[PDB]
Amino acid sequence: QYSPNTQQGRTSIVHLFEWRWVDIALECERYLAPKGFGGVQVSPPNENVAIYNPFRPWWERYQPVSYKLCTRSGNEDEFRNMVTRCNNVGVRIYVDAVINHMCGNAVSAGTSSTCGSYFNPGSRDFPAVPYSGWDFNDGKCKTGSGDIENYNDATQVRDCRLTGLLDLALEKDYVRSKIAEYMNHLIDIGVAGFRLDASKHMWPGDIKAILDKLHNLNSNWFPAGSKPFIYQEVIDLGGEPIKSSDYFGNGRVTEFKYGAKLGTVIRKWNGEKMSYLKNWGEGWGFVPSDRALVFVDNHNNQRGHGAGGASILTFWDARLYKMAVGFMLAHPYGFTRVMSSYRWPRQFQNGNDVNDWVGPPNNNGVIKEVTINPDTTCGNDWVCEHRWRQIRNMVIFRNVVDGQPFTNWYDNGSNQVAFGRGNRGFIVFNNDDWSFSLTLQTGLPAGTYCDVISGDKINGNCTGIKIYVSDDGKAHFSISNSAEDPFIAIHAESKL
Ligand SMILES: OC[C@H]1O[C@H](O[C@H]2[C@H](O)[C@@H](O)[C@@H](O)O[C@@H]2CO)[C@H](O)[C@@H](O)[C@@H]1O
Ligand SMILES: [Ca+2]
Ligand SMILES: [Cl-]
Repeated sequence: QYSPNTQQGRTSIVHLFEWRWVDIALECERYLAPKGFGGVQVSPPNENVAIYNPFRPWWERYQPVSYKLCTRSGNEDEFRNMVTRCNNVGVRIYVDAVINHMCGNAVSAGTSSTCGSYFNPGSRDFPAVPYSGWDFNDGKCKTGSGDIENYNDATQVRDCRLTGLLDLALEKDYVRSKIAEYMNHLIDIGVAGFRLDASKHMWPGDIKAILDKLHNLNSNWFPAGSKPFIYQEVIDLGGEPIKSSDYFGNGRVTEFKYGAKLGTVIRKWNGEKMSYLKNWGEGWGFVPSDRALVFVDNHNNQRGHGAGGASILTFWDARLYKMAVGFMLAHPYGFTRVMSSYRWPRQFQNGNDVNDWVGPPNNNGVIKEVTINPDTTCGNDWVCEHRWRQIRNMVIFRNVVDGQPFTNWYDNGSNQVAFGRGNRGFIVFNNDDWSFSLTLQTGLPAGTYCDVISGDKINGNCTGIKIYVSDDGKAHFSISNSAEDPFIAIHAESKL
């Protein structure tokens, strides 16, 4: 459950948030495969509640109605088509599994679901599965509201309703079997792993029980005996009775302190500075690297919905964002997930975004197609950070120096730091309010390298900056604090 199941040489996965199956399938063939991306985390593929007030929010996909592969992203046949096409070109698919609960207990009964299945929250009736009042924790929860009220009580956090969401009785074998039946359907189709949503709200033991009933990955694409990659969404910042380590036996966990801390460091908040990143990783109290799934931002914190807070860096802060993602992809700590978002009308009212619910670009509910501009960018309001040259080239950088030790560290005691990865890559950052101009030891073989942040290497030429490494491995670097991108990265595959 700890290995991504990616093809050799691919070290990152990208979250194509709310994308349609047909668009992901094309992206796999025309872009992800040739650019070295390892896999794609997709939005929940199972039927959810269609919420019209507000109008089709992104979070409606976290309110299951059944396990039918029928959503705004497409139907079962399109889902199968995408997984097959992606696998065939070497890019894995990771499914967002919402198995801790069903929909809001106050949602009206009827057929307001992405696939028209009938449901009745009030009587706990989900005939499309089927589930009944017997399959929920209504009797198990002890709070007077039926919802979670105190997060210092590990018991209610697991047996009570998370913000009113009908909480499934995951201890019952019937329930575990229904969920496993859904998950095995996905595995046989070709998926390589799963993101387990709201894992902190499920007992680690119930999760194991469910994982016990799972098949091995599809033998047409994976080696015999391969287990699905598992990463659980556990929001664990400081002192809480529940800890991330409680889930190490099921697979990896999301390390939410990663982005929260990196964000305040890059922003230079509360006295933090880049020179402190010298012992980044476990040194900062993070979970062991072999159990970590890291990221700068996620879909549920880039819009204030969760762990991270105000330090969280997103595409809205493009300059600092690229630099944070650049640092993450260059540093050996954890397995990295890249975010891919859509733009929405941010509308702050007293420091809070009142439009944080807004769903993907659409036309009366129908998700808009991801268009590709002649300059390789995306249209129709899709940000496509994974297509930004600076992010894209850092994704390749991580593949190139994979397995190389963190070495040749340098810092000016403030926010000008550099470090290498064995003799395969080197990166330099300038986050101070003055220019950087110094000759550094790179640990790389002499030669001319193309800077992959400002440009690309093409048939024997660079389209951006060029770095000259001498016989002694030294190279001069000049970065203005006013530079578009105050960082430079070079690697073995960018050598001319
Ligand atoms: O009880 C239903 C619940 O739905 C929405 O909650 C969202 C939550 O805001 C998102 O962060 C994500 O976790 O999915 C949840 C389920 O859709 C509403 O925002 C919330 O007020 C409401 O009670
Ligand atoms: Ca629960
Ligand atoms: Cl996550």
